[PDB]
Amino acid sequence: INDLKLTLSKAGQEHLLRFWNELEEAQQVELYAELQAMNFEELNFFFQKAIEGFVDARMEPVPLQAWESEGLFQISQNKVAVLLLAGGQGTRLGVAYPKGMYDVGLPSRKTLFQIQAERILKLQQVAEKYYGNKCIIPWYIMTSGRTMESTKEFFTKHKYFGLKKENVIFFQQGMLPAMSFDGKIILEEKNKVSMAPDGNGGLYRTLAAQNIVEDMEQRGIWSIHVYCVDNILVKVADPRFIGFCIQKGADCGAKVVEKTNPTEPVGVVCRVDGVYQVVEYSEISLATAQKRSSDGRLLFNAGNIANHFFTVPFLRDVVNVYEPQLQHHVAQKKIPYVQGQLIKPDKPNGIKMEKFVFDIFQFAKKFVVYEVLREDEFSPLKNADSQNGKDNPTTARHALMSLHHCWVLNAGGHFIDENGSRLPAIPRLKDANDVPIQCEISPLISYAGEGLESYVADKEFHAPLIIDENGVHEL
Amino acid sequence: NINDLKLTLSKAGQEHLLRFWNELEEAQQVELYAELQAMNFEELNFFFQKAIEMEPVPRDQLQAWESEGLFQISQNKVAVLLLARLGVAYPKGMYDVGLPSRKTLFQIQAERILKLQQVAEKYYGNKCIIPWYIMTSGTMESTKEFFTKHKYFGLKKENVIFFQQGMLPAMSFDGKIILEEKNKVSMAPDGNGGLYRTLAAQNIVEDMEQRGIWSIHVYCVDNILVKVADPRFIGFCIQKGADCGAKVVEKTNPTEPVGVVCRVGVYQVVEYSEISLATAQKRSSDGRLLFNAGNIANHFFTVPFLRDVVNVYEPQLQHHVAQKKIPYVDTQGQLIKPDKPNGIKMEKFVFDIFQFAKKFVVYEVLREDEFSPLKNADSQNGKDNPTTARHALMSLHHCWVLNAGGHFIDENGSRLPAIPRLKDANDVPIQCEISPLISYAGEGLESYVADKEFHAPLIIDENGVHELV
Ligand SMILES: CC(=O)N[C@H]1[C@@H](OP(=O)(O)OP(=O)(O)OC[C@H]2O[C@@H](n3ccc(=O)[nH]c3=O)[C@H](O)[C@@H]2O)O[C@H](CO)[C@H](O)[C@H]1O
Ligand SMILES: CC(=O)N[C@H]1[C@@H](OP(=O)(O)OP(=O)(O)OC[C@H]2O[C@@H](n3ccc(=O)[nH]c3=O)[C@H](O)[C@@H]2O)O[C@H](CO)[C@H](O)[C@H]1O
Repeated sequence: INDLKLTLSKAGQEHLLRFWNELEEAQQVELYAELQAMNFEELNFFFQKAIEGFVDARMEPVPLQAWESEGLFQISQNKVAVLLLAGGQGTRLGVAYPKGMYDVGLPSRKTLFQIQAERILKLQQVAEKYYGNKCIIPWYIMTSGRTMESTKEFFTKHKYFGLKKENVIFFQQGMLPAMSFDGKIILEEKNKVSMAPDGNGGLYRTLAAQNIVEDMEQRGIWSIHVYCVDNILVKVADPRFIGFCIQKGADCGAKVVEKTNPTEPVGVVCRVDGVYQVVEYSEISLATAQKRSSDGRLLFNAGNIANHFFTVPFLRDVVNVYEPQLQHHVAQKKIPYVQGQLIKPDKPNGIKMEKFVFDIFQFAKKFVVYEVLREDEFSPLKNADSQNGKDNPTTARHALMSLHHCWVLNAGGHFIDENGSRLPAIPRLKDANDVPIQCEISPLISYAGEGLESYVADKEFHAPLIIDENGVHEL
Repeated sequence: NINDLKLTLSKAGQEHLLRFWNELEEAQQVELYAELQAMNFEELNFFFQKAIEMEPVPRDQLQAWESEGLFQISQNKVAVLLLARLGVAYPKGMYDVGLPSRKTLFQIQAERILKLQQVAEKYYGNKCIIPWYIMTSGTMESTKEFFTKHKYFGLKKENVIFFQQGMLPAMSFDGKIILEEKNKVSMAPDGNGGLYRTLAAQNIVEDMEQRGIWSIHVYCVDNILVKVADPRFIGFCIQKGADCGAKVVEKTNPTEPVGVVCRVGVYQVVEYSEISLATAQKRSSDGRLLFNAGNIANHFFTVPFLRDVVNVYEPQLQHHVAQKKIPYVDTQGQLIKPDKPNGIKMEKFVFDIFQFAKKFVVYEVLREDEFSPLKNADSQNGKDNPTTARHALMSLHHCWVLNAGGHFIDENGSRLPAIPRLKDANDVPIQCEISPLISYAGEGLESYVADKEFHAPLIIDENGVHELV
């Protein structure tokens, strides 16, 4: 401990040992492990530059077959990977397990992870169909908190959903200590430093420290599709988006949906002082949020759907060179703490340092924006049911089923009531007993509405209707 | 009831099984009746009619393999499956070879399992479990009794899974089922290859899947040196991506009774009793035996492979036959111990599944560290007996002490050679025994022995180091 004491004294963090004599050896060793693992010199520096750092006026608006084929070709060449921002405990949904494990009550009861996995396997199959060889889209999954072990167990239980273990790469995001307004690391307990994830922009520090870009390079990957786990409609490894970005020579790309409600909680892609960035929804004034352009659309209408494209060379530069130049954002927090007694604070007593995944768009030499349709591509799981009526399991399950219902109609199929009366595209729900059409199509059958003609063309179905690898089921 | 059974028996040419029915007490009749009704005589005849009717294996990372095996164990992804002449009627697991500790083979195995759980916890930081599947035969109740009395040697009841393999009737050379007693069919276990059928029948692979098991280490009960759930073997098999693996030692004596791993363009073991002397003696240009990969009855199976075995491969396994001297009751009602073999037992062999492996690997180990089987009673042929078994274990642990920096001394305090000369017929080899709870394979001995010296017998256990006096 005299080497540790010295390290702590040099950094001005020697209060971290103040309960040492009150701990049993079991507990002392876990503190020791925690402290020995930290870079106190670096942390003081991060704090100092974060505090030094501690918008609307400078914001300005953002003014196909070949794409899909290009994307499928890149997939077929083993040149595409995906990187999943898997998040931490699903505390915003009222659960401790990560969001990828959430079951929104689809007819199949499939989790978000399973749907995403089946989308990946599907594209591998489609590419093999068009270009003739077996191909691989590796799946890099960044977990946070300490959800990694349970995520691995979940995947193993499900046999990686038909993917191969060797092509799913789990890695866990680092944590930073909470700091007081004086820059002192806060003990949560006598034997425990208070620690927290450093935001999804902690991705970059984590890729660097764990040599993840080097694995992509070894595999020969060129394009990375970064996406958020919470969106049930997400077009994982979307070949149209990948082809778009490849043909534009993008180093970085972002998908957006049209924001139509001023107070929708989406970051807006815009230019600030000439450069591309996402301005977070909690940063803009209501005046900026509500500004309309002459067509009547919102001026800032490019809503960030957390779906990005990076080339591997750009990611390498971000990880090795750029992100280290960015200072952390300060967020004040109520941090539970221990002289002698365990206290829960009624007001913020400390700072969490964080970065966001979109903070490095500013470094892109060729940034591009790809607009998509909300109903086909963006239905996020953000909230518990009944919290605010939006972005919850009910809206998520209904968005997917609505989408699949539309696929069936567009492929020439029809839904009928119990008398064989064909239902409208938009049915009237008038009695307490009426429910929307329940339709669920596995990604193994259809990625984006293609390939349904043998299943549904010129046929009538009574919902609920499930289409999957075992056929067509009317429940 | 009886006139119907008789017709069933008559159709199968087995009606002699009722020979003594007119002399049996009522309760005796009920028991024989229940035995016979459960048998499928058509199938048995079919088994009997079929049953009665090579290329060499082309020949450091040890720590990396061990670490991977420990990681599998730490994730609860490893289980072991125990396959369970000495002149005793009780199962071999209960045999006491006369170690200083007097521990039975079962106890030594149990403590190896407990040890690895602890070692994997030390390595990776979480508590973990290695389920122990124990395949018995119709040994089952005695084995369970024994374990319960010893409180599972410190393991949890719920992680020791006893299951009973099938039995087959002994049959004459003419395919007639043999009566052991006037009201009892002579039954024997169907070979250690009976594992696969039993797995399918009792949904054991479902159980492995439910538990989250990925790798099974299958091993023979009789080897006092057996590295139960050996993390090196498991790790090797994991890194090679094998579905199936077999541990071997180098066979150097042509007539050693070990099966030999070979290719027959697929992997097999050819049992020692099926090889010609010519094949057994053949030597390659380096002077080693051409067929030198001796099967030590230690196998690796992935659970997906066992799933494929249960789903697809298990039905194609063949019965081996062996001529046996089967105790019987003659046509005069006399109990006879036959002067000449009088029938056959049909048996499957556990290694016959290797022909279905797509990624089969062989892992060579050192005999002195890993293989000292208990096959024979002490006087019978000078080999593979309680004496050799006990001395092999004590020699190993002696080597562990020296390798860890300790020394043995004589009664005057003088250092003994690694290989001392025996002085007279009353002299003894160094006696040393180290509990598996202290050391699984020679690790963790520094604090006990490094730069210390010991007068044998030396025991090291959870109560420390003991010079016996
Ligand atoms: C910083 C960020 O990403 N902002 C994006 C976000 O905002 P939004 O503020 O809604 O993001 P969340 O609140 O969904 O995510 C922030 C981070 O919080 C963590 N977390 C969140 C919920 C939870 O139950 N557990 C948990 O650990 C995750 O690490 C996650 O990556 O998604 C939207 C699209 O839907 C926006 O348009 C984006 O600008
Ligand atoms: C078929 C077999 O494995 N042969 C092996 C065997 O022969 P070996 O002829 O000496 O012995 P066995 O076939 O009896 O097999 C030994 C193991 O199988 C178990 N058992 C046996 C019969 C049964 O119906 N059920 C059952 O579980 C025994 O309890 C024991 O644990 O061990 C040697 C190594 O020492 C050989 O190199 C092997 O080729």
